Amino acid sequence: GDTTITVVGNLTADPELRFTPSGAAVANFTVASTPRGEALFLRCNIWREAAENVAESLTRGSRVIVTGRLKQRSFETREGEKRTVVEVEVDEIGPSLRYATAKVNKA
Amino acid sequence: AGDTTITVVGNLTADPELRFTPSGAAVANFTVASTPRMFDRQSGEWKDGEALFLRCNIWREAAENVAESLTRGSRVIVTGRLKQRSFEKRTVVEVEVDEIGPSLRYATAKVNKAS
Amino acid sequence: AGDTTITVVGNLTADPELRFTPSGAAVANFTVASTPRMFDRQSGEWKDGEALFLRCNIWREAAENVAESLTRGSRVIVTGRLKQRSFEKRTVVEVEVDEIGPSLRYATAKVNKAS
Amino acid sequence: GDTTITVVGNLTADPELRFTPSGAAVANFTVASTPRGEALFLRCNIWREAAENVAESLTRGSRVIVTGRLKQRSFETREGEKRTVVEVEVDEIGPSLRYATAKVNKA
Repeated sequence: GDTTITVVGNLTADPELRFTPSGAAVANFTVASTPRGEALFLRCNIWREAAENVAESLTRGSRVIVTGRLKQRSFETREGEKRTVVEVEVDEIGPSLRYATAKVNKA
Repeated sequence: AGDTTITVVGNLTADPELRFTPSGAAVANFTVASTPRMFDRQSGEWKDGEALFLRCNIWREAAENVAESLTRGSRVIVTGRLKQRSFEKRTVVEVEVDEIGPSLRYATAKVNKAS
Repeated sequence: AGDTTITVVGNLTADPELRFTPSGAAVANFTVASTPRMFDRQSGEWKDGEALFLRCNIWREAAENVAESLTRGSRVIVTGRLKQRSFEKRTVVEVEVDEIGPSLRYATAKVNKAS
Repeated sequence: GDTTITVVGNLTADPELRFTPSGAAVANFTVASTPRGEALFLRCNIWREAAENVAESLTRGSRVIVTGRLKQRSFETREGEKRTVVEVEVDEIGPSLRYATAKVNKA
C-alpha cells in the first residue's frame, strides 16, 4: 500500500555514486521540477546496477523522469520543533527525450 | 481541468512508427508492454502476470527524438494523459505522452541536448 | 512488479452495476466520465475538452460499499491499476479499482465504518 | 508542469477549518499512509467550498483518498542547516469506500 510519485525535472548536481560496506552501489541525486518560478526539489536515491547506470549516463542539468516511492521521516522537539524529511526511492529513471536524444546501450 | 494522467514502464513491442500530418506535424506512435509481477504460493518465487499493451502516441520534436532514440525492446518510462480515440464502430484508449525516456534500469545512455 | 496505476476523477455515467461470480464473489462495474478543461484564446474563458470514459470494475466488500454509496452522477476519485480485458475479437482497457470514494468537491458525506 | 500525487491513508486529527481575512475557507488536515510499520505523513490543505465539505464530512481516523500537487520549500543555514517543508494542495478528496459506506449529499 506504498505511495508512488512521478517527477520530471533536472538534476541539481552530478549523481553521487558510492558503495556501502555491503558492496552495494548507491546513487544519490536530487530532481528540480520547475514551472515556466519556485521549484519542487526532491532528494532521490537509487540502488544497485541502475545506480551505476545513472552515474555513467546522467549529469548536472540532465532532464529526467523518475517514478518511485515517497519515504518521509519526522523529527525535532528536543532541538527545534516540527521538522520533516522526504525522498524518493526510485524504481525507474530515464533521461527525458522532449528536448534531447539519447544513444541507448545494453549491458 | 485535471487531465487523467498516468505513468507507465515497459518495453516497446516494435520500433517507433513516425508519421506526419499532411502539413508536416510529426506524430510517432508505439505501444508499451508492461508485464506486472507477483509471488506464487506453495512453490514459486516470483512470476509475471498479465501483459498490458498501452497504445501510445506523441507529438512534435519529442516524437522525432523518440524516433532517433528508441527501438523494439526499449525499456521505457512514460508519463502522459489518457485520451479516447475512436474510428471506423468504437473507441480505443490511448496515452498522449507528455514525457518519455529509456529506463536506465538495464541500460546506459548518452543524452544529447537539443536547444 | 510495478503495476501501471492511475488516478481518475469524474462522475458515474450510470448507477453502479453489482454482480456476482457463480460462487458469490461481488463485482461491481461502473464507468467514469472525466471531462478535462482548457482556455479558449480570442474570447473564451475556460471550456471542457474531450470526455474520457474509463470502464471500472471493483471487487469484494468495496464493491458492495460502492453499490450502497454511489449513483449515476456521483463525483468520484478513483485510484487503481490498468488491466486489459478481452472478449468475443479484441481487447478493452479497464481500471481495477484499489480505492474509490465520492469527491467532497460539491458534496458532503456521512461515512459509516465497517470492521 | 506541476507534480501531482495520490495518497491513501487516515487523518491524524479532525480537519481544521478556518477563514482568512479575505473571507476564504481553509481546511488543514494531514494524511497517514500505513503499510500493514513506519508511515508516510503528509500535511494537506484544501480551500474554499470543498474545505467546508471536508470539515463537515471527515473526522479523525477517516480513511481518505487525496490527489493534489506537491509543494516543497527549503530553508535553514543561519540556524540549523538542511531543512525541508512539504505538503499537498488538494484538488480532490473523498472518504474511501474500501472499509466504509457513505451517505452522499448534494449542495
